[PDB]
Amino acid sequence: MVNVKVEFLGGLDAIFGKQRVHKIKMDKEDPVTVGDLIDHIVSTMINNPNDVSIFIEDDSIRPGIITLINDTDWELEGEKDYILEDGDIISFTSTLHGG
Repeated sequence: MVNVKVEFLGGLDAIFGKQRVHKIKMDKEDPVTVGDLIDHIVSTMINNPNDVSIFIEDDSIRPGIITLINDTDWELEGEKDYILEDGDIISFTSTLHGG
């Protein structure tokens, strides 16, 4: 199990109950990837199905949303392939033109 913190910023928290910060328990045994986390967020934390398209496009985070792992850009860490450790913080920030 890995315990991580997710942050939804830039207005994104509107589809996650208007709550910016979330403490997520991943029951999956190591290795647990950011891909697994995203899968979990989509199937368990988006309470209106029609909102999934805001977060996801193509089994992947929708361009315009900036993803950081512990305050570093996820493209520098393997994106979905990054392996989660206890205490990690994953932040997703909606932007206008950051595609």
